[PDB]
Amino acid sequence: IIIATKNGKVRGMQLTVFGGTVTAFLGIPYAQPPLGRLRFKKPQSLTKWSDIWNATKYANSCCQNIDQSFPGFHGSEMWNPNTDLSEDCLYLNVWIPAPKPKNATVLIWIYGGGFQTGTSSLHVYDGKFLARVERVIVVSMNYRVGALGFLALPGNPEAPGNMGLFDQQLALQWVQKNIAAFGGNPKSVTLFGESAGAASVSLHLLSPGSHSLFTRAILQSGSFNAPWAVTSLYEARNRTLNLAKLTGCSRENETEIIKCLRNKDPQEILLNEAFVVPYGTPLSVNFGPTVDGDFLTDMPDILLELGQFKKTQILVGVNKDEGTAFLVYGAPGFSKDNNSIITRKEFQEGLKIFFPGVSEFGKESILFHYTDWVQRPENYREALGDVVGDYNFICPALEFTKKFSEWGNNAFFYYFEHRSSKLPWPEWMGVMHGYEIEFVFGLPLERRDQYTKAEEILSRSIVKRWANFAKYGNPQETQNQSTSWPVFKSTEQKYLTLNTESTRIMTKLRAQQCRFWTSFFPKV
Ligand SMILES: *[C@@H]1O[C@H](CO[C@H]2O[C@@H](C)[C@@H](O)[C@@H](O)[C@@H]2O)[C@@H](O[C@@H]2O[C@H](CO)[C@@H](O)[C@H](O)[C@H]2NC(C)=O)[C@H](O)[C@H]1NC(C)=O
Ligand SMILES: *[C@@H]1O[C@H](CO[C@H]2O[C@@H](C)[C@@H](O)[C@@H](O)[C@@H]2O)[C@@H](O[C@@H]2O[C@H](CO)[C@@H](O)[C@H](O)[C@H]2NC(C)=O)[C@H](O)[C@H]1NC(C)=O
Ligand SMILES: Nc1c2c(nc3ccccc13)CCCC2
Ligand SMILES: *[C@@H]1O[C@H](CO)[C@@H](O)[C@H](O)[C@H]1NC(C)=O
Ligand SMILES: *[C@@H]1O[C@H](CO)[C@@H](O)[C@H](O)[C@H]1NC(C)=O
Ligand SMILES: *[C@@H]1O[C@H](CO)[C@@H](O)[C@H](O)[C@H]1NC(C)=O
Ligand SMILES: *[C@@H]1O[C@H](CO)[C@@H](O)[C@H](O)[C@H]1NC(C)=O
Ligand SMILES: O=CN1CCC[C@H]1C(=O)O
Ligand SMILES: [Cl-]
Ligand SMILES: [Cl-]
Repeated sequence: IIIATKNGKVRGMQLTVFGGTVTAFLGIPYAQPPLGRLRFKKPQSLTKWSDIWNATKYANSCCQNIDQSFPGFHGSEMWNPNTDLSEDCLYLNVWIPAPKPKNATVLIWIYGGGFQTGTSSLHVYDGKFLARVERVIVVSMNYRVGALGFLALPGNPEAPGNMGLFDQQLALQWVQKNIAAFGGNPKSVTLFGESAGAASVSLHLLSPGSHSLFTRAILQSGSFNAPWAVTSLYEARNRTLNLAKLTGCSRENETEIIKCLRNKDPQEILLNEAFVVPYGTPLSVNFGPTVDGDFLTDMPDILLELGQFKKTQILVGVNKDEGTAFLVYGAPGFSKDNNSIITRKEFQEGLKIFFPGVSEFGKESILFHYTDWVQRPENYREALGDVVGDYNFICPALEFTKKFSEWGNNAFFYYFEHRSSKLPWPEWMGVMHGYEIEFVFGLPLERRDQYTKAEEILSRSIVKRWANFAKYGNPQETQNQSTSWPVFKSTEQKYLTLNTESTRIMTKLRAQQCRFWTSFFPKV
């Protein structure tokens, strides 16, 4: 199977899926490899080739540091890159139903990883099931991460910032220009992503350059208003200069700094990324999105508040235990290998780990709000997880959804509370950050892979709801006497719970906690 694109022919491969066939094109280039003089610059447009490009295997993942905290452990290692690392990493993947569809809706995945890690080739992002079951087309792309993708010297096109976001945008443009050739509808494209990928999705809603490039958006566990998601101009400058110093590239002509950094091997840059800040936390994002005056024209909180974004439908949600994953990467008393019953004192030391630059009054106020118990030994353990999850993910997602819906668009919010039966992390960590993803991509539909019957059922319905949102803008499951998903409005704030047992309509998720984080805490 061979498809003619604008820049040349590509050959794909046939896959067998559920007694049917899916056609996969893995590793199509969408930009000039950003090497040599091109490192740190916006992605440059592609050449044009005369032969047939073999797209029959995942391409290189972008350069990045790897998680080495738990060698041999599937829980952490499943997120590590499964393909060679290289600066030559600007490639995308396409899954298509067989027989070739005529005008199929397109789903474009953007992975998360704190803007420092990630790759589109992970097992949990395999689009072949969505293509097989719902007959949509699935696209995913690799984008630059870390300093290589987000190094900023505002105004300087040698390193203007936001390069990884421009990588994403160029791929959306590739779909606009080429997807009809694959049987897709360029007028029916839904972006979806998780964590930093969801933050990216929300930023595409704000970038005027992305507005004509997609129809609707889905945000899983992330939004730009999260405290880790956008780096200030002040922080970005101090970090760029710190990087230059650590690598011996401190100069006076800022452009000369960039030249010096271009002569360093990727490993020396990667090695020094962790130290551009005096203290980090498990949620540190040293090189992330900035206000560059190009992709992002002003502080995004201002744009959101004043209604300056694409007017369309959104689907947003979070998991029950967003915060727990991070506790075992530094908080004292914690371990994936015991029940982590911590003391008041340990909770206090824990806040210092996650809020290192915050005043003593600020840390006390967190403790006051989360430690009025009604006693129970796991009180402090659970409080710290909730602190981390509410501050970093849930409260920002809820505030994003309210502000967005106030300008008249339909929004739908979910609360995912099912813990995978195959979860390799201990049960005290609950419904973890990142563990709805395999349900969305329909992994439990494969009966050969250890999931329960109830989980097959949950994933099937989730897959249908996501597909109906992309196609029709309304995430219902209309056939099997399902609970109707009500629109989220700023007054009533209805949301839908996703679980194996009882799907329910609820109101005002974490009302009391979020009043603390959203209204008060930004003042300390
Ligand atoms: C902006 O940058 C300076 C640079 O600090 C150094 O820190 C190293 C970890 C590394 O990045 C190196 O390249 C860089 O020169 C920060 O100054 C530091 O601030 C801390 C806390 O105030 C002091 O304890 C240190 O003495 C000082 N570092 C040294 C050794 O000079 C500064 O904090 C930072 N500003 C911020 C955080 O916005
Ligand atoms: C749960 O485990 C943590 C982590 O302890 C680590 O180190 C060894 C004790 C090893 O056997 C293994 O259990 C684990 O990887 C214990 O918390 C504390 O961890 C800090 C880390 O800085 C150490 O300073 C403490 O010494 C350690 N406590 C102890 C008992 O020494 C924690 O106590 C344990 N909690 C339980 C048993 O519920
Ligand atoms: N590295 C991780 C990522 C995610 N969840 C994780 C959970 C536990 C440990 C590492 C993780 C979800 C977003 C992508 C990366
Ligand atoms: C592409 O793959 C096919 C596999 O049959 C092969 O015939 C062709 O030569 C390949 N082109 C390359 C590797 O350049
Ligand atoms: C698909 O739908 C669009 C409207 O979005 C229509 O204009 C277009 O012609 C269709 N393409 C095909 C080939 O069906
Ligand atoms: C810095 O050096 C570059 C490259 O030689 C040059 O183009 C530019 O004019 C210089 N800028 C300043 C501020 O001196
Ligand atoms: C609807 O229910 C049937 C069984 O009655 C099941 O086979 C099918 O997968 C369900 N459809 C969805 C979208 O959940
Ligand atoms: O994985 C690492 N991090 C750090 C900040 C956000 C988070 C993520 O899952 O995208
Ligand atoms: Cl709960
Ligand atoms: Cl139901």
